[PDB]
Amino acid sequence: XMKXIEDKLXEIXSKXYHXENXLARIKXLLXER
Amino acid sequence: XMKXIEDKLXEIXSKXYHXENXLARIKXLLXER
Amino acid sequence: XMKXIEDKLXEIXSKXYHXENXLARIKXLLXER
Amino acid sequence: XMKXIEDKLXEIXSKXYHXENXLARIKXLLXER
Repeated sequence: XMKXIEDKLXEIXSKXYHXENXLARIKXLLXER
Repeated sequence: XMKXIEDKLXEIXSKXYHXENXLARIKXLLXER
Repeated sequence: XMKXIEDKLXEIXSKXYHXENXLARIKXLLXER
Repeated sequence: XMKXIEDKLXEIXSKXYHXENXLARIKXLLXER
């Protein structure tokens, strides 16, 4: 239930790291700080 | 309701695959492991 | 409250379109189907 | 609890800015409006 939802919201806030590592991919393609 | 929210959180954790396939796009542009 | 959360989960499932339009950016950089 | 979830959904709708700034990276690689 409640603590299912909050601990999926755990996973998403891992996928929004995997967002950071998107950018750090893009900043590879750019060599940008 | 509760089980609406948990099964949107189903969809998001599909969109955060569609994140994986972003990266696997970027790693196309880079030919990187 | 409940119907705050479900209608943020509205917004996210708009941001995960704005994911589609990431890819359709990347597929610009690639000219890929 | 409820107001934990709504204020993670705060963070996500920050990560879906950090989506905008993905695109504004991609539009760097493209020089596109």
